[PDB]
Amino acid sequence: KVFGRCELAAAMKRHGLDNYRGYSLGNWVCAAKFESNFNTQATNRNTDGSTDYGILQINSRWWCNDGRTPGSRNLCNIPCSALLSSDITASVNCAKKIVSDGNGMNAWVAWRNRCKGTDVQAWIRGCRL
Repeated sequence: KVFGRCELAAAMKRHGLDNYRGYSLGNWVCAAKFESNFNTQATNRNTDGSTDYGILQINSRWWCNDGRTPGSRNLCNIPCSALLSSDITASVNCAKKIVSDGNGMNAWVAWRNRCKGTDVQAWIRGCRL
């Protein structure tokens, strides 16, 4: 599913992401834009052989099992394909474990490079929330 900016904002909000760990809604929406262009089906393989899955591009090295990443830890306890669904619930639950982990949203490279320190509030402007 390719979400619309506001539709995703509203879903993430409903899923408890606004201000989750002190990160405002606009951060989460900004990160999804840059990570997957709002497409839940986005996948991208890495040089280490791991693969990033879904709207938030969650890595198979630590967070989910894809059966082909030797040494994967499966911290969110889910198959990576679950992260590609139109229903963003599993991506959000897994992201909440990730962001709690220590480096916060810095775990997301696009967030750090493209979102961090920008007027992220722009991402939820005009939305009915």
